[PDB]
Amino acid sequence: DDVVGFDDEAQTVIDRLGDLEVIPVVGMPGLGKTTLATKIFKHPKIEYETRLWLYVSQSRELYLNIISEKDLALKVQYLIVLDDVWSTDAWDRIKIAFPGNRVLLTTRDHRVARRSPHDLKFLTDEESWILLEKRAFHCKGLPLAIVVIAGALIGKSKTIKECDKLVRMSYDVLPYDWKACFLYFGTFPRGYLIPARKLIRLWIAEGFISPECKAEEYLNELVNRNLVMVMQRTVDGQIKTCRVHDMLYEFC
Ligand SMILES: Nc1ncnc2c1ncn2[C@@H]1O[C@H](COP(=O)(O)OP(=O)(O)O)[C@@H](O)[C@H]1O
Repeated sequence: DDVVGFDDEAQTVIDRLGDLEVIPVVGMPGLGKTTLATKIFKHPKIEYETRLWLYVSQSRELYLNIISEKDLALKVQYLIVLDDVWSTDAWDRIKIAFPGNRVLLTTRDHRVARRSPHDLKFLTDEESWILLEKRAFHCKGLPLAIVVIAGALIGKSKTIKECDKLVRMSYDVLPYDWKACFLYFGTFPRGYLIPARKLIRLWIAEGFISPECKAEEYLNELVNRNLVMVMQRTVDGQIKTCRVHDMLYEFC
C-alpha cells in the first residue's frame, strides 16, 4: 500500500464497476496502469466481486492456472484483471473464455478502444513531491521517472541532477558488480516473469560472483534502487518472482 495520488483515480474506475463491460485503462508506459489495477484489485470489493489476475503481453495457455483449444474453451466456465494487452486481435480471441460480471483492462495503446477509455492521469507537482520523498527517504508527472531517480548522494545540495538518460543516471551510480546482473534481464523476453531462485543460479553460472547468499543481496539492492520490480513474495524465501519494467528493458 505505497501508492499516492490514486485514491480519487481508483474510485472513478470503481464507479465504472449491463452484463459485461470492457473498462479500458489507457496510458503511456510507466504512468501507473498496473499500480492502479493493483489498488483496484485489492480495494474493499469482498462484497462486490472470484477476483483473479491474468497477466498477458505481446506473446491461450493461461486458462489453466487456478485448478486442445476445445478443452481450453469448455472448462474455463466475477472480476478478472487483464494486465497488458498490445493489440485488438489478442483480445478478440481470448474473450470467448467466460461470457454482474466485468473484466478490467489496462493497456498502452489508444487503438484498443472498446465503453469509453479512461485515460490515466499524471501526478501533479505536489503529489510528485510526496512520491519522491517517500521513495528516497522512507519530475514531470511520470511516476516511473520519479521511481528511477535513486538518491545515491545525500549531500546538502542535489541540484546537480536538475526516459533513457534517467535510467543511465541511476545506472552510472551502480557498482560494477551490479551492472552485469541488471543488464542480464535483456537475455529474457520483454516483460518476462523470472523466478528469483532460478535467476540466482543463472547469475552464478554466468560468473557474476555464500555465493547464493550475496546474490540475493545484489537482487535486494536493485529492488531498493527501484530498477527491478518484485512481482511475488512468500515466507520461505521472500523474493519469489521478479521482473524488470518494459522501459528499463529497452535500456538492457
Ligand atoms: N501512483 C503511484 N504511486 C506510487 N508509485 C507508482 C504509482 N504509479 C506508478 N508507480 C511506480 O511506477 C513503477 C512502474 O509503473 P507501472 O505500474 O509499470 O505503470 P504502467 O502499468 O503504466 O506501465 C512501479 O514500480 C510503481 O512503483
